[PDB]
Amino acid sequence: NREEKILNREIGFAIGMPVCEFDMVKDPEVQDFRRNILNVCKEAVDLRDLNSPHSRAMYVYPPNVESSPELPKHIYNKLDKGQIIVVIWVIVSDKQKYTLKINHDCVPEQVIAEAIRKKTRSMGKYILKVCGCDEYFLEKYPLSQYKYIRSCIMLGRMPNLMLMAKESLYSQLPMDCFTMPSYSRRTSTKSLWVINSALRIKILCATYVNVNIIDKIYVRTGIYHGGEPLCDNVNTQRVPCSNPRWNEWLNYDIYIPDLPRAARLCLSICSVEEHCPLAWGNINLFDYTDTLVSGKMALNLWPVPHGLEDLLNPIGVTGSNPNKETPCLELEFDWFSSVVKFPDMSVIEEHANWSVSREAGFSYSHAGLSNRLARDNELRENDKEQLKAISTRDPLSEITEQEKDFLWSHRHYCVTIPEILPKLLLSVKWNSRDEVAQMYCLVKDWPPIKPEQAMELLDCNYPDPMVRGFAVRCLEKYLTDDKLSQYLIQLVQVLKYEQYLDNLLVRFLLKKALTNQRIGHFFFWHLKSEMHNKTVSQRFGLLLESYCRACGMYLKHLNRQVEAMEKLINLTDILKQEKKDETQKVQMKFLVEQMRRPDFMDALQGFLSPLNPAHQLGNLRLEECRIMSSAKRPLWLNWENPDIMSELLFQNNEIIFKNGDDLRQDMLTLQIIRIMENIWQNQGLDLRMLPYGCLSIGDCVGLIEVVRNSHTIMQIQCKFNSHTLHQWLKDKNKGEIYDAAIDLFTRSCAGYCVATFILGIGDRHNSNIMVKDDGQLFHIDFGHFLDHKRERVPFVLTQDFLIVISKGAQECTKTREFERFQEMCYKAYLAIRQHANLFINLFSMMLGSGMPELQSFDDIAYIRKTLALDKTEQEALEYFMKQMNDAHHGGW
Ligand SMILES: Cc1nc(-c2cn3c(n2)-c2ccc(-c4cnn(C(C)(C)C(N)=O)c4)cc2OCC3)n(C(C)C)n1
Repeated sequence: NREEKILNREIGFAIGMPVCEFDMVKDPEVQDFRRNILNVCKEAVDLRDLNSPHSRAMYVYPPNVESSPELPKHIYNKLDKGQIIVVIWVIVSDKQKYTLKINHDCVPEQVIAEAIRKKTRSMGKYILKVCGCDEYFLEKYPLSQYKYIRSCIMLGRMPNLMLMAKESLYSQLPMDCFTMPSYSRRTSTKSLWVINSALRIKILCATYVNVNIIDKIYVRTGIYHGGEPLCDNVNTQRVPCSNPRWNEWLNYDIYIPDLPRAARLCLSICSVEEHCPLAWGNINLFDYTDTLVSGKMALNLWPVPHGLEDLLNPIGVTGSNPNKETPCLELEFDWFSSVVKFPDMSVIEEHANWSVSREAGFSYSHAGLSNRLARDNELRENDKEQLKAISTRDPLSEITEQEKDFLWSHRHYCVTIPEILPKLLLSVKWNSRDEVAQMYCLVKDWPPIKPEQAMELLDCNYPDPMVRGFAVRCLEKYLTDDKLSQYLIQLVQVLKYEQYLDNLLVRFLLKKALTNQRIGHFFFWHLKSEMHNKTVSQRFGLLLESYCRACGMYLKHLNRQVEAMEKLINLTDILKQEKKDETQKVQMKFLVEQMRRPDFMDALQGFLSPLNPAHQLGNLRLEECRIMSSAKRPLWLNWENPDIMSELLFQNNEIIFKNGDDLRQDMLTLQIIRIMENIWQNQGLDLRMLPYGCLSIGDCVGLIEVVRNSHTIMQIQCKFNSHTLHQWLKDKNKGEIYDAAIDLFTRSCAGYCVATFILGIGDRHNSNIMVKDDGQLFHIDFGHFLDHKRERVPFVLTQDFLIVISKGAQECTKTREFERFQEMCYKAYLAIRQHANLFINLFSMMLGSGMPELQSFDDIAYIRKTLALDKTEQEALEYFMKQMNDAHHGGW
């Protein structure tokens, strides 16, 4: 009706394209997704009104909590006999302060009781809010499990909480009525396993093949399961590019009933002997309804990515190019007088049971015919140790063919060491329906593994839907909202590897986004930021449509953020194309004049920070905004924090808006830094890092959190001697606090030395290392990582840094300060090595992004080198010291 049309305009504005463009899409998969996904929308809305208004408040303001209440011993020992000092504020008439000393693990209702006790000594109706931002303690966790409280304990800051009446929070949460949209109102058939025929596909002709007359041309093809070929590639005959017509049947060395569910056809047009791909494309051999492709098809192809010289691109995206003014290959598939469907699960289970029972009857001599057969008995405990050994290798370690036969033959024992599942899966003969059906039944009852281990099974090495479904069930059962937020970037990226629009992973992620608004906010922005990338914009736009339809009132707040970012994009675009040669003064006059237009001024003020939607951005402070000197001329922007107690957190929100460089690699490096820092703290290795906020919001457009009161090394030594840095630090921390500043500088140095060495970050210089007044050192600008150059040391500690560490001693390399510094590095390095699978998998999950430094598994191999995974641990230490000793010309 009329209200649906208004909502469609809002959704269209949020996602950057009109909803009517989805309505015109003819593809049945697209219209079925739009309709069928709505039961996730409904399920989520019903969880939110399950216990109103509390359930609604928990959705908008979910508890920001660590994944477990247990405190590292070094954190706990910062308390006074396990007790914490907190300040509770009450708004009365005027702000009244009440200081409490309570056990670190009282729940909020207890803290509120003690605050009222103290207040009445001055002679379930309240909640606690963090002073200065929109963060609440709505749930009965231990106080120290809230990240704000945990952070205060570690940083030695005083927690400041505000008492607030429940009803004054509930009052401001609009009830949203979710309405089902108008589109919600909507020869035989033979099993694949009965088709007794080999696979054959006809290449007819190519259109839109416009080239520089490049001469002889051919179509290369292959059948793939993930990246694994299921048979040899098959080429057409060569023809000249002026007449690209083949009409050639290609015969594949594979039996049709042996085609696995995720089988794909990968092809390309190649030039010729120097061969070179000109355009590529992949298609699912089964569609989303389990039907084998049939009839004729036109496939619009994709351009070759600069860097790839392979002739096929099977880890490239699957499906037709939306740009129809592109090389278009016409295909024809085999005809069978019948629709052919992948067999249902009951048929697969029957076949697996038949196979298992047959193999259990195999004689000794029969089992000897194949190393993939082993008799139940034979299993010795040395084979058991070898299985356990294999299960501890990292995801990029080669599994030899003999190892694969060995794993497959002992698949049933593997159930007792369930983390071996990823290696067992890469040992399956995916072109054998006998083996695959058995693997299906093993997966359906496989024991659960850790979410960090399950995430590997969603990357591009694991296309099978039963495998990915098991991975999703593991996340559903074990992944906390805290870790889902931590790994959300990767989980969004692996949506791109799903064969179909509707799948278990997207239903899981959408439901979490629609029941936790902190997850939903970044879900929205990660998807929105890629709506320019045409390999994913249909999938992501449809997903965003379904998010926007059910997220409730937050859609209106997102639209405030989208409009503000759009205005900043438009202004910076003008500056870089129409005024780029004018002086700063002139550009600044132009900028202030444009931001003072009333439509602009209103769009740029009074909205939530996309970096952290708990932070309200109030009125701009134009006198504090400025065009920075760095490359691409980013904007330094300053907003008032309108929170009634802003002075207790920060009174101004400073954000850098950068239009022109890709920020996705910085995003990923800052995420990894945070994970490393988390690993170190849990082990009681207190190395303070600074993973400041960074969010890509578009095509080379994004936001960066400003660390207030920090300076580059260069700013410092321009006010110079190699003692200037230490001298600056000592003057900032005179008295009894000098030692704490040296210690914080030493630990922060050790963390960044180790982190940047492991990741192969871009070379450090005195303009991309910064220091806070209190001694905390950190790095900025991570536009390069991994093997972008034989392993570099990006952070070489020059004399200035050693002088600080050694408290001003001339011979700083030969002090016990330096020795304890080295020990921190060694402990930090070995700690990350123990978690190498995590970091390898997090990188592998990002392979399908457009990030140029992260294109193949061999880019990730760099991490295998810096962590020395093929060495022993003591050999790994020795390797790290030599890299350090080489880079510094002595010391280590
Ligand atoms: C890819 C990338 N990343 C960054 C980046 C990332 N950060 C900062 N810049 C950043 C920059 C300045 C400041 C700052 C704070 N106070 N001051 C004042 C006191 C003005 C100073 N020293 O004169 C500067 C703080 C910062 O926070 C760290 C996060 N840049 C930039 C090159 C655009 N480019």
